[PDB]
Amino acid sequence: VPSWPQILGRLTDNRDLARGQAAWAMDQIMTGNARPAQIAAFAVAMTMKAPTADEVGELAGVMLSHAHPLPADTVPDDAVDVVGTGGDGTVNLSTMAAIVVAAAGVPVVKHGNRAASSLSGGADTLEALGVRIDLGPDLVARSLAEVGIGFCFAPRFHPSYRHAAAVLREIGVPTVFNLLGPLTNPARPRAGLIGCAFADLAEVMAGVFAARRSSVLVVHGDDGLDELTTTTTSTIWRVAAGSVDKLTFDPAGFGFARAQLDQLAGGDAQANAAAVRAVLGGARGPVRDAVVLNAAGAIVAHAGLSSRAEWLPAWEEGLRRASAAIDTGAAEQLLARWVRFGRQI
Amino acid sequence: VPSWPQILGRLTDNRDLARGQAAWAMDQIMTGNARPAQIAAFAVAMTMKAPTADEVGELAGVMLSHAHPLPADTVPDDAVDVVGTGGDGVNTVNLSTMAAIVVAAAGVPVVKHGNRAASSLSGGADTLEALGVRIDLGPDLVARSLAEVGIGFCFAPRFHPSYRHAAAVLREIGVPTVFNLLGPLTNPARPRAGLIGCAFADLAEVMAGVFAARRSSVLVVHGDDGLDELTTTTTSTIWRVAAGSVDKLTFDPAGFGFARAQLDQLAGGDAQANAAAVRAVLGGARGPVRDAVVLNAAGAIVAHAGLSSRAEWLPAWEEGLRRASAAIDTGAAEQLLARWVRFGRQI
Ligand SMILES: O=P(O)(O)OC[C@H]1O[C@H](OP(=O)(O)OP(=O)(O)O)[C@H](O)[C@@H]1O
Ligand SMILES: [Mg+2]
Ligand SMILES: [Mg+2]
Ligand SMILES: [Mg+2]
Ligand SMILES: [Mg+2]
Repeated sequence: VPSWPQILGRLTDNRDLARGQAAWAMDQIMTGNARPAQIAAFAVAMTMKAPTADEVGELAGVMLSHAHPLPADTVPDDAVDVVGTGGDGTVNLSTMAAIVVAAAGVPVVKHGNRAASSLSGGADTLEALGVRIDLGPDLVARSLAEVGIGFCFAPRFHPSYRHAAAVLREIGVPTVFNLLGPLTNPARPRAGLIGCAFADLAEVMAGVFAARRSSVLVVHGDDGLDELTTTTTSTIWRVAAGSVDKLTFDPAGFGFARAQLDQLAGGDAQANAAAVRAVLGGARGPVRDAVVLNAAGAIVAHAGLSSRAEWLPAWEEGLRRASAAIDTGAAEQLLARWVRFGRQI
Repeated sequence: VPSWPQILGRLTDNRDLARGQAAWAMDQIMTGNARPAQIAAFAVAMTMKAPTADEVGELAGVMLSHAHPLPADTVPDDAVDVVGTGGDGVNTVNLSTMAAIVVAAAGVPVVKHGNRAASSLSGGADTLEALGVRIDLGPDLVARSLAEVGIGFCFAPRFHPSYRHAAAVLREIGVPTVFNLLGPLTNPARPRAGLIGCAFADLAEVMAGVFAARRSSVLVVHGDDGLDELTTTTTSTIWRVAAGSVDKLTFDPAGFGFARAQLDQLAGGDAQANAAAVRAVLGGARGPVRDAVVLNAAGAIVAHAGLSSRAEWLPAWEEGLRRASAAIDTGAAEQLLARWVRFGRQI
């Protein structure tokens, strides 16, 4: 009933897939039953034909059903993710924002890869900071228990994605597959701060999150950043109670001086490492501001699990707690505790 | 300057390529420097972004410039081709191939380009091969076939060996792309006229565009029933290409007295079955198959007339129908096929 020619032909006719087809196509790829030419066609055609939440949801689902889980009852019910799609065109604001959030006591489980794969970045910079990025399910859990944060290395948790990843490296261009990182976190946290460079596709990511009933803020800086920016306003899709809701967000309302795009910027892994140490050590400046802002974001999303949570006080509490996790040195200390953890195994 | 991410990114942005990019891409493909994923992505991306005449011409041109030519001065200025894209999803009898033989028998030089089937049960080359005709001849001997029989057959895999890299890849995706247009645009003998079949109603105008740029006299045809031939079951759309301009027409056989046929009457089988249908028609069997053969054959004869400006549409069709029918009725077509087989076995 399903088949590659059927599905590819339907995509090249500019038609949404029937429900199930996207899933079948991803399952073919996962099971190794997909020629690298079919993977490539699907990936491009799914992109040029504007992909829908259901379709993206089916891809992420199938991927997740082949992924290694974390052991039962080790992921707190209120964990969050802090991550972006990448393809921005930075300093690793997410990485820092994630450390600050965990430091404030919100459990964080992150998903990522090394740069230029379809499943997000940040592992390089984490590796340059001394953190062990590729641990199995059991140790990611133990890290989340002992440290307050764990990192799920995509190759480790999605070994069947191998093929799709190789193919996508060669076409060397953004596709619908670049949305899968935030959506295929093996630990399935119910909250998060999710950045997206591709503005059209943010609302699609948001809808996938709505269907999971997650409490998530998908964020797009109106300067094109895959984070909440301080260059200008941002667009936020507030995902709550299964509903999506598009908003405009201006950090001026909380006293954030406008910064230039090129101050939140210019980062290879060894440099990004140094920016983290600078900033976690108290270096004031536009990078700190944007880390503080995005961390508050994740903490607001965490508050949104409560369902009695109000938007503006949630942001103040968020800004307050992230500021304090930095200024107390709890964040710097958490990073250190994270590195030590990785050495004591 | 140019790269796969540059070119693939532009296409995915739903943007027309810059001049030279399509050519660079096709040239990477032809020389073996393109990865399978790059090829598939390009072909699919180029299809979903409506491709332009310039783009398809650059693909076709790179291909031609890598193909094996026929020798100097062996192709008449007025040679015609009779060939389609294939991929109509109907396994009809081989209309183009039967048309080609009739046309050569009317005294119009035919240099046909061809291939085995990709989806149907028997392609032109398959059916020709089943008849005793040699499909695998090289350039020199294709030239000699044309001189001695009046017809030559250029087997695409033989003249376009560097297409091998794109062939396997495109087969694997199993869906038609812009690449499915190249066969009829890459006849290595570069004849200036033809009747060119297109299975895809939405890409047929682009093919006409490519032919218009070369200043060929060509009718690009699509049956409104989906045939990559002139049909007899209904009307056909014709992009007439002449003096560098394209001109869209609708064509109705009823006007030249043709009864409406049913698609299943034009249906065919494997290479042996399709070879028996050619023998039946060239033998004088009246009926719908013959009807469609005569019709297309006139079609090509009209494209041939169109090499000369001041040829008029109606009298050229009428003259075309007389000559196609006569070619069959006098035994001339049936004899040329025999001479053609004889020629193969005598080298
Ligand atoms: O496999 P398909 O996609 O169905 O295509 C069937 C055939 O039609 C095309 O050529 P040609 O113009 O010689 O067609 P003919 O069979 O009508 O002679 C193509 O080269 C195939 O041989
Ligand atoms: Mg990020
Ligand atoms: Mg970023
Ligand atoms: Mg044909
Ligand atoms: Mg046909």
